[PDB]
Amino acid sequence: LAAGAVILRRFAFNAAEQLIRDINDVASQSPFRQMVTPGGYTMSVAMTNCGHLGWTTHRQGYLYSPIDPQTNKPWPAMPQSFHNLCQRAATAAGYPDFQPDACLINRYAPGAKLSLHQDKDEPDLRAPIVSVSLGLPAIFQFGGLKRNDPLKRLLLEHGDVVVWGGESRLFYHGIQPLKAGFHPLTIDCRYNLTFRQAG
Ligand SMILES: O=C(O)CCC(=O)C(=O)O
Ligand SMILES: [Fe+2]
Repeated sequence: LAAGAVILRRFAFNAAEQLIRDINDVASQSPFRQMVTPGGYTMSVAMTNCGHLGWTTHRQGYLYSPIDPQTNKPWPAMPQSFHNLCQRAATAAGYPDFQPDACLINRYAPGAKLSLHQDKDEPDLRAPIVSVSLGLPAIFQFGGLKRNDPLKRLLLEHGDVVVWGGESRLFYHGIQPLKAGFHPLTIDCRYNLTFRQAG
């Protein structure tokens, strides 16, 4: 059970093929790279962005930047398929006003994980985050306000869209090591799109 979170399973099933074609298109301008945390450690999850702003690691910490620090060019524009799905998802969740300007694209190879963290780099915490899962299934784990808070698990499969609004927006969360397997559309990985209001 989650407060403020609206889970729309298999919502992105029909849009899925075009989203993957558009992830590949975004990836040809801003390649997938495994970002280095401020402490000097490379993340197992490969990331890239699209939209006006993009989430990235820096020496001083985490920030949103209109420039890709690797290519030194701006991030690719948010694809229309991305805009359309997020809009329909947010409207179905009770957020018709949500206008994202950043989309963090995560690629999970077999065994890739994402340790517990909070999404607190956005200016307005009242605004939700629309998450779209594609490819192989992954176990999403969420806690509470603190670190040693009781963890709950959720499987996020292909096409699943979760809108993290209300209280769930500030919860500690992460992804457990991706189980090896096969998916017809992504072959051996999982993709996750997190639409954010970063400006
Ligand atoms: O992959 C997921 O479903 C979660 C991604 C996430 O929380 C993030 O990148 O900040
Ligand atoms: Fe996150």
